[PDB]
Amino acid sequence: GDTLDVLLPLRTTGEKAPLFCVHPAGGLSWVYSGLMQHIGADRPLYGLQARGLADPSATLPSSIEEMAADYVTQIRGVQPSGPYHLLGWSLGSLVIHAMATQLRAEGEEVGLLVNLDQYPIDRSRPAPESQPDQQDALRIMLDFVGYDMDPLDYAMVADVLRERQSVFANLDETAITALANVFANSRSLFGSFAPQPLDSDVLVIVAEPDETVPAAELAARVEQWRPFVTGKIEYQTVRCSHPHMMQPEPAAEIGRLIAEKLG
Amino acid sequence: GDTLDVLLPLRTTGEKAPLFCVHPAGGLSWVYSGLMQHIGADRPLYGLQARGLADPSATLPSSIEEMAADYVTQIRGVQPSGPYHLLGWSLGSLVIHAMATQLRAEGEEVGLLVNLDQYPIDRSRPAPESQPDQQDALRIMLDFVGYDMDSPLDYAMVADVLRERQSVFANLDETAITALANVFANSRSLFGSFAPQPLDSDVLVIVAEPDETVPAAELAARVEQWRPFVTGKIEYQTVRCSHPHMMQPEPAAEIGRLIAEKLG
Repeated sequence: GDTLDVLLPLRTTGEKAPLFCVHPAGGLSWVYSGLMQHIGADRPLYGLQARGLADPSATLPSSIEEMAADYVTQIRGVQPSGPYHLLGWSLGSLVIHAMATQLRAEGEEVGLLVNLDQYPIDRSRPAPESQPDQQDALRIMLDFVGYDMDPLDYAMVADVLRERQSVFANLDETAITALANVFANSRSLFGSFAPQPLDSDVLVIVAEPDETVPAAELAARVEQWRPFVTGKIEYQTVRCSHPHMMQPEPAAEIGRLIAEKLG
Repeated sequence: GDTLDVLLPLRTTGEKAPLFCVHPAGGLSWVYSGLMQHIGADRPLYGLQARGLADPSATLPSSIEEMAADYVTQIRGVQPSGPYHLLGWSLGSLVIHAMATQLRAEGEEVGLLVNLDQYPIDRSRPAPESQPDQQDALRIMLDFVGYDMDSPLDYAMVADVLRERQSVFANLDETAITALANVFANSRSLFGSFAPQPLDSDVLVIVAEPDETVPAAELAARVEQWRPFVTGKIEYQTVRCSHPHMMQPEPAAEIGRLIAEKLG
């Protein structure tokens, strides 16, 4: 049906400007359903998922700029003007940056931008730790259905998803392979994205499970975005690993922080 | 067992210098078994496969240079000196280029370099067509077992065909399928970051052009895209198949015979 469509309507009712959330490298935005309980219950929530999932024969975007233009089209279809509130995680963070710059060049107003623990890429020497990991994409998918974490493979995750959530019943080997395809493409887009300066404030959520890390280190990690952000760079830390940021407690903290900044 | 190891001994016997073949983006070098019949029966043939297949817990290389250094270690274990004959396909071509430059920086002699239809990447805007495609990696694997292509591929279907046709892929499980996807995603992230260095060697480029109406000058210019990175002779030869089908029987026969011709 509509489980894998590019624009994913997680909640359409609400009079305020929607929050648009862009997928991690895995391509699925069902994970941001963990936010609905905690953002204002009058805020619509839309997901943006990767081309190539609903239609495995679709031409995948070859740059983050092209992916961002596609998604800007989609979100302008839902919200004609007003402040655009974007949220990203991993690849989505890069995508929303591009979206935000494009929206600005169009004279549109950009509201809240929430970056879940993604930092700029050294294009001459891409650090593995700055890039998506396949096991992390599978962990994100397993968190989506509350799998108790205590080497993953696609078939096991698909079986948990089809068991667990009824709307993944018709998730077949075609869709599993399309997920792998989208992940590979998304990984090939990190090394070639050059973000442009953005005249807006950004909120960066830092995933730091180690509480022995000094606050200055979190702030310095966050200031890697300074060459591309001309506004305030605000940050907040959750005590979990990068893939676990939509588990119940970090999702609650992120959602409540978002609600208070949109209020 | 030993099906997925980094160094794959396809033929170890022979007095002549081996041919070392580096995997396409899919990570598997079994496909180059299509060459054994046609390269001299005195030539050893070794495959180089991706880290992360035999051990899904291995640290994957983060650059083509690091992958190439790993593989140079492996091939020096088989051949202590002499001319190093390298063959690559898709990602492997980039890898062998790096290997050759490293080998020449170490004062080692590089012999034949065979590039199967890979061209340099514009790192500021990587063209999709010059990059690996997942369906093409699956087609390469299906060609390996002679599947007939006049029939959207998926990993599970390919794994079942592989298990059914060649039983050294028996007990190829979901762990291994996942590891193949992982390897493919990583290899795809290695394009666009790799800056090839000038290589003072001759290279042979095999062009995959199924369209006979393409003029010969276009094939030659396509090949001369390698000129900034090759200071020697750039020779080329065309096979009448698409990129993923270059190890089917007729292109494999042409490539193997040409290689024997150049090594003889």
